[PDB]
Amino acid sequence: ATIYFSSPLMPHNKKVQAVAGKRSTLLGVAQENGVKIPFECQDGNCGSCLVKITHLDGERIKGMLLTDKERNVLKSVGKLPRDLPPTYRLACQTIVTDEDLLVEFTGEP
Amino acid sequence: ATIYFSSPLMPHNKKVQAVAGKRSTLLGVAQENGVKIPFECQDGNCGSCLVKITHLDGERIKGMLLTDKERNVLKSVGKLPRDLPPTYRLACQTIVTDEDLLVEFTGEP
Ligand code: FES
Ligand code: FES
Ligand SMILES: [Mg+2]
Ligand SMILES: [Mg+2]
Repeated sequence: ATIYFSSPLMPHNKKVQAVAGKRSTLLGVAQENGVKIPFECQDGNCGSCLVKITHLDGERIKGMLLTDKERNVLKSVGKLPRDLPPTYRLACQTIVTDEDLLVEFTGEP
Repeated sequence: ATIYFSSPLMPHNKKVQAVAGKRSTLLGVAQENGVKIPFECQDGNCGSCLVKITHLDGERIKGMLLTDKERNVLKSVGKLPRDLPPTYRLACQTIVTDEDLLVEFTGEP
């Protein structure tokens, strides 16, 4: 999958080729490619990795992808929701698939 | 350049690899890859090819890209305007460069 990372904190977007099937996350791939957001956490509760995801190409994975915790974090920042509109996720919880994506970090802590 | 075409009239987006430097347009590349919008014109006045363009990667070409005619067509549909926000263009007037793009047709005649 090809992922384009964007952030108010990045002067340029970063285009990354990611191998699906190795249990990678959007945040892990970003850091692995030198896209190191300033704040993160180990329990998926901080919300700092919030991203707006735009579908570019490939199959979307039809399935319940949000744990109760991620849903509660998204609700607490006002972002709880075959056409594919932009969707909000915690990047540290978002599993990389074969889908090509535009991934926009919000930049707030 | 990689271009992702999207339209309310397309069930799936279409990812295209385009060679820059051969005086290609977004509409020409789309048709060349089987993305044939239903309506078009030869004088760039019909407005049917209106697209919303999102920057994905690569250098943006800094230069006056809009003729008076395209500006007037864009104004007539309410779409006249190193950070790169989404911009509206006539796809038949938009020259392909090395920039990777998401290109969304509006779908209206
Ligand atoms: S890095 Fe803390 S919620 Fe994702
Ligand atoms: S195809 Fe008519 S203005 Fe572009
Ligand atoms: Mg940026
Ligand atoms: Mg579509």
